[PDB]
Parts: sequence; structure tokens; C-alpha cells
Amino acid sequence: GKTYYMDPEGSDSNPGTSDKPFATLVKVQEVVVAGDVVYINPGTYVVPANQVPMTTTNSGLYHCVFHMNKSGEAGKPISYLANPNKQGRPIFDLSQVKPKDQRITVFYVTGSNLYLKGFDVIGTQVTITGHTQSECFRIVKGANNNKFEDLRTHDGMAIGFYLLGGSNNHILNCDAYNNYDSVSEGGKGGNVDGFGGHINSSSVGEGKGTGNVFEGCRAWYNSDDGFDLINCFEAVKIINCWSFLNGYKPGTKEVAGDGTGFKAGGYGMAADKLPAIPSVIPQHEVRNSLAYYNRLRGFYANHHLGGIIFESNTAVNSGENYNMTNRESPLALPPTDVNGYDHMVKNNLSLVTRSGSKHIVMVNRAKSEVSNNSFDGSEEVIETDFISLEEAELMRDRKPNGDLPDVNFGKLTTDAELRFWGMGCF
Ligand SMILES: [Ca+2]
Repeated sequence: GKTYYMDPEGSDSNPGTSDKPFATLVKVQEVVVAGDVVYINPGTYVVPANQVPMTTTNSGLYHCVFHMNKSGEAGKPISYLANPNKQGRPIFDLSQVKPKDQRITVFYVTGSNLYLKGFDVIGTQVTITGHTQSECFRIVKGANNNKFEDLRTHDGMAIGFYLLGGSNNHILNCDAYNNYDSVSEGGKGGNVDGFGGHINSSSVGEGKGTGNVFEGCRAWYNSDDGFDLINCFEAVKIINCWSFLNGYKPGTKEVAGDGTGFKAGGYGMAADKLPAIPSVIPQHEVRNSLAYYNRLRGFYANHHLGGIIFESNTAVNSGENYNMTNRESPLALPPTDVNGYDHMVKNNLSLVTRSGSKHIVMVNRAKSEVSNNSFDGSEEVIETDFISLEEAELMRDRKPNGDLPDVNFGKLTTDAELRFWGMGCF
């Protein structure tokens, strides 16, 4: 198909060629069809304060900056890619977009067969002072077979990636970091997650809400949780992801939100009414992943109503490194917790050297399968079992192709591997 170009100094009166690039994604959205590519030149794109939203949702509550409403076809996606012929990353700066009384969604995704790669979204605002959120990416029912790759949602007040529906959305090698809402509810960070998987009742079913995966992603210094799968009505998988330093104001140890690395289930604990729940309680999965120094918890079942899979993970100094708490089943009021049931907790590794941290809590080993974990064994894991525990390694720049940096952080030594055989994410 065609290749279009956009540039911070382009013009939406241009034809969108390399010599005469467009200025905005609004114009790109007007012209693209299945098979087309937009190369997005590096530099900062400041979205103007007065740019009209491409759409709104939820009876006008949301101002949606860019509506990703067109679809590609299988084998003919529409692609929105950082220009691979020019060094540097495109940066969308959303700091001037402050519509009164509205939540912000920067990329509202209703289309299918889309491919977005290689750019950043910074400065996304919250202006509403009550309990609220904004999102950099919000993906909904009917948005299928999309790929979001090497994207970075950071230094803003918005959730990075937020899934309410859709099927076969792959969120690959993305970072969400330094996200903190300094406005709403007195501004104590509030309720900002890096990545949220919340496939709703409207979006259930094979090929409608299934197949969504977070892979190779990092979440750090988000005010609330790195990854959060509450209220998720089909299984979501978190694979080869790192989640660290969540629950703190960015760059500090000042208390912010809940501070979980991976909140991997749940339907809430409301006292007043029963939550809606899926007819099949999904087996979410967290595999080959790393939790480090989240404020309160590492890998958390978050009051799930059934089993989840925690396989081949590593936790270091993340509060309750593993917490398997489930909500009592059947669903009842008052809401109470039990030691986790039906879980698969296998091949995990845990180090505790931090004040207040613990290996594993709230698991029922008579009702869950808990085997070959370091915390099950006789030998305590210690600092010298690791090649490195230098945390700045986790913040190293990604490889040029977007893959996670090579690190020794959390990697067992050759001798320690013999004593903890088959355990941990590396
Ligand atoms: Ca959360």
C-alpha cells in the first residue's frame, strides 16, 4: 500500500509525502486504508490545547484525542510506525489537553488489524478532582488482532494501557513508568496503573475477549500497580514482564497507591452489593516475570474467585512477594477472604532482605498445587546466590529492536542454579 509521513513541522494541507509530510494523526486517520503505513518522524508533537476530540465516549465523559477507528485486514494491517530511517523516538506531548470535566483517552482503539510501534505518550492529564482516571490507550469490544509494540507511556497522569474488551491484542515490549495523578483526590498519586486488563461482560467469548497478552513489558513508578487484572472476564496472560517500584511517587519512596507488581485477578470486595462475575472464572497467568521493590506486594491473586497460574517467576524485596488471597466462594456478603484455592504456583523464586518483606502468604497448599518453589525448600535464598541485584539494570535502555535489555539482575549464579534447579524467571 501507500506510505505516508508525519512530522512536527509538517502540514495537514500537505499530501503526506516524505518531502511534504502531514502534521497530525487526525489527518492520517482521514486517508489511511488497509495496507497503508504511516512513518512518524522523530521529535515532539505537542497536541494543541484547542484540538477538538476525534470522538467522545460514555455520554460525553471522555475526550478521545485520537480515534483509531479504521481497520486493516488479516495480512494487510494499518501500521503507525516510528520512521525507521530517522534516529530517535517520536514523542506525543499531551500536557496542554485539559478539557473541563472530562476524562482523557489519548488513543481510543475500536478498530482491528492495527499495528502501532516505537513512539511515546507523555504528559497525559487528569483535571477532574474526584475519583477518576485517564488512559494513554483504551481498547474496547470489537477491537481485535492488534499489535502494540515498543510503545512508552510515561511521565503523565494516565494509565498506560487499559483493556475493557477486544480479542487477540498483543502488548509487546512496552514501558509504562513515572505515572502519577497529582490532581485528583488531593493528588496522592491515586489510582494509576501501568497496564490494566479488564475485559468486561459485554466482550466475553472465544474470539471476542480471549487471547490478550502483555509480553516483554516493564512497569515502574506507577502510583498504584504495575499490572492489574481486576474485573477481567476472560483469561489474560502476563509473560516475561518486569514490575518494580510501583506504589511510590516517581523517583522517591514516598507512599502513593497500592504498590502491587502483578495484581492477577479479583472482582472486588464490596460490602454493599455483589459484583458482576464471569460464568467461567478465568485462569489468568503470570509466567517468566520479575517483581522488585513494589511498595506492598509482588505477585498477588487479589481476591480472585478461582485459580490462577504463577509459573517460573522471580520476586525480590517486593513486600509480600507472593500473596495467594482469594475471595470466599460462592460469592457472598459480607465479603471475606480465604487462603488461595485452585492455584498453580510452580518453579518460582523469592529473595527477602528488605524490612517487612515476606516470601508467601495466604495460600492453601491442600487446595492449590504449590511445588518446586524456592520458599518451599530448606535453604534460604541469599544475596550471594545472585550474579547481580543492582536495580538500575532494570531501567537500562531497551535494545534497538525493542527487546528487554540484557541484565544480570535476579539471575542465579551457576552454583546457586544447582541448589534452586528450575526456579525463577531466568
Ligand atoms: Ca490498580
